Amino acid sequence: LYFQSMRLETIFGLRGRTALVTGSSRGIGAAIAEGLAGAGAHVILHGVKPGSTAAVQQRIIASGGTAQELAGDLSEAGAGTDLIERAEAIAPVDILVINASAQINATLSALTPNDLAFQLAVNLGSTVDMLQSALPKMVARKWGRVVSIGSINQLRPKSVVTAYAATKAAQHNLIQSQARDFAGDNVLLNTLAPGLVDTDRNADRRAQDPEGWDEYVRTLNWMGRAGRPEEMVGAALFLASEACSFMTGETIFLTGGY
Amino acid sequence: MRLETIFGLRGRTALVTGSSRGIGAAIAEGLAGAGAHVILHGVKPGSTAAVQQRIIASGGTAQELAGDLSEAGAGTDLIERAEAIAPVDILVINASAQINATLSALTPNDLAFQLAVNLGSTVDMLQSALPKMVARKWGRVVSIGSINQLRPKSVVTAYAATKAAQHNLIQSQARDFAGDNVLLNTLAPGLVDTDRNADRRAQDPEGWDEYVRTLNWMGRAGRPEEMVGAALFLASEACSFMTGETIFLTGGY
Amino acid sequence: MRLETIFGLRGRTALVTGSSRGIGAAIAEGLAGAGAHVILHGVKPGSTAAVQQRIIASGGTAQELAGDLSEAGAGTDLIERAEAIAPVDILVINASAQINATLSALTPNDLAFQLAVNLGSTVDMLQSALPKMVARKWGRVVSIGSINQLRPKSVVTAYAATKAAQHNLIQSQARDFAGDNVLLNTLAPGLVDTDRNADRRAQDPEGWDEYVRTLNWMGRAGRPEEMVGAALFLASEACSFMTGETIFLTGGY
Amino acid sequence: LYFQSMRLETIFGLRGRTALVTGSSRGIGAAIAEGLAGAGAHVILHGVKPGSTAAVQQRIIASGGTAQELAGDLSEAGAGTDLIERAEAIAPVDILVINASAQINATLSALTPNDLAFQLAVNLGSTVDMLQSALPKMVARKWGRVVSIGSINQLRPKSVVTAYAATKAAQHNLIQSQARDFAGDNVLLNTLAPGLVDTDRNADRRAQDPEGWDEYVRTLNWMGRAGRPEEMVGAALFLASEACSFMTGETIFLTGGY
Ligand SMILES: NC(=O)c1ccc[n+]([C@@H]2O[C@H](COP(=O)([O-])OP(=O)(O)OC[C@H]3O[C@@H](n4cnc5c(N)ncnc54)[C@H](OP(=O)(O)O)[C@@H]3O)[C@@H](O)[C@H]2O)c1
Ligand SMILES: NC(=O)c1ccc[n+]([C@@H]2O[C@H](COP(=O)([O-])OP(=O)(O)OC[C@H]3O[C@@H](n4cnc5c(N)ncnc54)[C@H](OP(=O)(O)O)[C@@H]3O)[C@@H](O)[C@H]2O)c1
Ligand SMILES: NC(=O)c1ccc[n+]([C@@H]2O[C@H](COP(=O)([O-])OP(=O)(O)OC[C@H]3O[C@@H](n4cnc5c(N)ncnc54)[C@H](OP(=O)(O)O)[C@@H]3O)[C@@H](O)[C@H]2O)c1
Ligand SMILES: NC(=O)c1ccc[n+]([C@@H]2O[C@H](COP(=O)([O-])OP(=O)(O)OC[C@H]3O[C@@H](n4cnc5c(N)ncnc54)[C@H](OP(=O)(O)O)[C@@H]3O)[C@@H](O)[C@H]2O)c1
Repeated sequence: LYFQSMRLETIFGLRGRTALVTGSSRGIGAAIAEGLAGAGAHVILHGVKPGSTAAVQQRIIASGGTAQELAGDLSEAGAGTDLIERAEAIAPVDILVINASAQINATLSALTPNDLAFQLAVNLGSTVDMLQSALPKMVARKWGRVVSIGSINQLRPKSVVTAYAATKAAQHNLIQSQARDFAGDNVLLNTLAPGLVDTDRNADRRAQDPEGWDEYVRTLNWMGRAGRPEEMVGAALFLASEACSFMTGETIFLTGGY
Repeated sequence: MRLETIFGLRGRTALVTGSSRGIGAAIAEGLAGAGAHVILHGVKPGSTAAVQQRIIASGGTAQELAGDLSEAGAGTDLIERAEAIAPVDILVINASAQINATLSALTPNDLAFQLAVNLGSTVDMLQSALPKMVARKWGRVVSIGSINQLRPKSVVTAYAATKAAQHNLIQSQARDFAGDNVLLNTLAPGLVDTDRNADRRAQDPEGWDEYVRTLNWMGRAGRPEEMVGAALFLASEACSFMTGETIFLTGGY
Repeated sequence: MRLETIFGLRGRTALVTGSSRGIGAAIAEGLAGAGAHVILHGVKPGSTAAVQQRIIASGGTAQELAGDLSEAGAGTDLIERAEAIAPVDILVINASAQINATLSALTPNDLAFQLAVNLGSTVDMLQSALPKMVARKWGRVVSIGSINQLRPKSVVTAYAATKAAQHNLIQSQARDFAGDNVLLNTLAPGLVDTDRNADRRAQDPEGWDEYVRTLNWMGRAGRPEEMVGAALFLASEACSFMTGETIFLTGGY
Repeated sequence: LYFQSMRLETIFGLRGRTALVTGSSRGIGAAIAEGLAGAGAHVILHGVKPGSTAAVQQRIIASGGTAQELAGDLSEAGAGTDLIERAEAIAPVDILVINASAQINATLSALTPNDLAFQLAVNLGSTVDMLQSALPKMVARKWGRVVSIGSINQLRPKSVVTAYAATKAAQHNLIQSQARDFAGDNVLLNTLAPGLVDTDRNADRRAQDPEGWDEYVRTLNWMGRAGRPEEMVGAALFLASEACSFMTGETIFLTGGY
């Protein structure tokens, strides 16, 4: 009962809050989802197909947390709106982690109309839709957290991911304009922008080409290595909790130094 | 080291989107005054007649290509048409769509329209123009950005996000083609007196004066002509060691 | 993935400069609450007695090293003294000097004093501490910066410039020692209620309320305790893939 | 007499203005000084020892411009104040190019008290002093331009130049706080920040080690080359003239892409 101000549970604890984490079936979203549940949030997991989140759900339950799934392809018109509405019908959504994204590599000469539109639909379109449904609901409850997963490419882009990088820049810009609008309602939005992280998106290459991969990562960033998904978790807990009550519209870069 | 030797554009050709009026018009006349042949552009045929007349009157040369940049493939068609007239050395990406709306009033149609013009036609123009510039081993893109690309206000939620994506494209392509002398940079204005705000300005001058007084450190809106020096710098040999960057002309902000 | 497993500091030792009160005091108590042994610091012996008492009262451990960081070599002496007590794993560079003055009222003495504390002692502490941390293959520096390091106001002309230099040191050293797991980052607050502004605040509450209302997007000053989560993040395993960066806690700005 | 608005001479012309360019005996300062005189400014040249600016002065004169020298070591206390006062006794100083700087390479472990203090004295100390004397004088005349020469190291520093980089960050911060104060008086301050440029500071290395140097510059920046001093000139003319009338407190980075 005394000196409560300074405890980890007071600062980062999420008991009584609910988080929706898009693309939490695996990778960074899965790590973040487990971390959030670890701090006490009830977590609504999401993936494209029904049942894709089963393994993460069971890890959350086995660690004494609670979680359930909502599935859906975010490339579909209105999908972001519908996801929020379904999540809200389960419980008030206090925390939204915008993690699922589309990425098709191509330099400008290889960028097709289809690929550009798909990456916009998922990365910008569904983001606009989810914020449009979720933010008024958080504003009405006077508390909200959006943790948008961005990328070092939002700030220093490489043409190998031309379109994706451009959608990540637009996405953070949304986080900024809305943070400015709703800060006074305790509805805060920030971006967590990773550099290179070991996930499925590169699982195959690592396994098939260790020599190359190591020479590449060695001069990519100051640590000379890829990050692990679990290394995103602290920053996500910070951005999802009372701990960031005086921070909004900002980006935390986790790039291994870059 | 005469001004002409630093910023001169004799022998170059520039395409300036949205050069019928406002910032694009001032830029077009500046480029033509530095010696560029200028291809002017606006939505409808004849929209650029006045700027063309002023360029010719001052001893420069110019002609018009019109087209609505919101239509699918319009950027590609525009560059192809301009290239059939002459090598396009300098591309000024100035025309843009802006529909004011906070997030609650942002419709999918309005979002799609702003994307089509601000990002869609930009991608299409660069996809067509950059390879031509690279083969010639010289090129300049001057993308007209906005302070909202960096510190956005929700009153232009969608437009601000498109300007952030557009500058990101400028950076990724700058990084690819710098070794070919094909340079891309953003000129990002703060508030500038144009038609886009003539209506507010005419309509509540006190409300307006009071908003500009505290907007930026100079307490005023910029004039389209104050964009021109910067455009000349980014369009010429002068910026030969500069690429992927942004010049902010915001009155101090 | 318990909070304790992510942010826990059992077995680590932290030195927090200027932990007698304000932001440094809150940070010290937070670190001690996460399990760090904390070495507290203030200008004069006994200045940190209260924070030490609260740490011990909540089950943590702490002790004091005092010293004026404006004196030549003081940063070096401070680190050497702390290292003779235990390995210093975490260095929080919080104490700073701030003498308000616009450029016309900036004296060479005031400039030298702010440089000596804000940059001089920082260089000396890092010069002494970093090699020790590197040899142990783990280290954290949490430099307390300021929004003025990035968007300065002339009312703190000299102080703002020192905070910009200090963050630059953080970045150059981060880049050198990242491969050794010795990480350095800046926590940069906007306006926070401390003693440094208790006097204004007590003295013209309307003038004050009116200035904070429009200062940042939340329209309020932060509390020292709102710095603590961020300090814990930057002081622990949690920031293992983050270095050379800045966390801005400004209320939105 | 018609369409004057759009001419190069109107936009960038400096007839009737006077510029003081520190460290203009050679390198970037010399190129900038000649460019300014080329646009019509009367240029006060500066170097450490009397007569160090003689060759640049004669190039300026031979091209039909005017220039004269003021010499002095900026590491001395009060040197910046005294330089401005001497320049003002020649003519009102409309344009100040803060180009001379001290640079002694050292990582943190090799940084000595003497070297740190010297680099502060020149890069920060004399900068504070010159701005302190010059700005009120420009404010009284309702027109002024400060073009501060910074460095890519002000933003992304390398430890090989630890102290220097830190002084360049502080220096740009001064440019910002003062720009904000005096914008309303048409007294504008901006930073021109070069990346790697061929000057005397590396003249010896280039000449003695061409193979190494070329491999190094090839992956340094996106152009794969060092800049030339004359490539700073356009940006300096822009920042010194009517052309930047709506720009203050900003940095132009000339780094070859970085
Ligand atoms: N990995 C990196 O190096 C890296 C670096 C910087 C930024 N990031 C960003 O971090 C976030 C997560 O990356 P990651 O590497 O963890 O991705 P990942 O492992 O490939 O997983 C992506 C997740 O998003 C979901 N998803 C993908 N496409 C979708 C669609 N059209 N509709 C709905 N859901 C979809 C997937 O669901 P299913 O499991 O059902 O397919 C999956 O759960 C992304 O925003 C990414 O841009 C990653
Ligand atoms: N004004 C400001 O305060 C401000 C601030 C920051 C950034 N900017 C940026 O500066 C640039 C120019 O702005 P401005 O205020 O000078 O604009 P403006 O006065 O409204 O003129 C816009 C120009 O773009 C053309 N245009 C508009 N929509 C088009 C479409 N769908 N297809 C083809 N052409 C189209 C117009 O052609 P028609 O004449 O045929 O209609 C006109 O020539 C824009 O990129 C804007 O975003 C402006
Ligand atoms: N408060 C704000 O609004 C704000 C905003 C942005 C950044 N910051 C930064 O946050 C940090 C802490 O600020 P604060 O407002 O909490 O400060 P504060 O309440 O004034 O406390 C300052 C602490 O630093 C110590 N200190 C001051 N001068 C010293 C010297 N010459 N030698 C040794 N120790 C010295 C003091 O020791 P004694 O108790 O012995 O005097 C005290 O413990 C500073 O780096 C400040 O620049 C503050
Ligand atoms: N070269 C690069 O790659 C590079 C990159 C980024 C930034 N910069 C910056 O650009 C500016 C010019 O660089 P540079 O390479 O042209 O330098 P430089 O060729 O070595 O010449 C420096 C000039 O400054 C003067 N100077 C040096 N120390 C001085 C002192 N203590 N007091 C008074 N004057 C002094 C010198 O006068 P004397 O001739 O009498 O010695 C000389 O005219 C500097 O601010 C530098 O930091 C350069």
